[PDB]
Amino acid sequence: AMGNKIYVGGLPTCLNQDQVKELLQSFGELKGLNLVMDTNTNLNKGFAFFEYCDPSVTDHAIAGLHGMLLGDRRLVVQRSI
Repeated sequence: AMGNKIYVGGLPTCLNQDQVKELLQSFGELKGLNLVMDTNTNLNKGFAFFEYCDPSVTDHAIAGLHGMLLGDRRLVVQRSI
């Protein structure tokens, strides 16, 4: 039982996953980030899926990360579907 994948539905198309990953890593060590991108435009779909190195960070991360990002743009963070 090692599956604590997180969903962020607040990806700005103005930035790349490298930017968001760094924001996600603010809560803990990132183990993997899947930015769902539109291969036609090379832009983000507006959401991504990630997971920390530690499974316990997940619950702690969502708690603060849900609604955290500079400006009007924000991250909708929750357990991934």
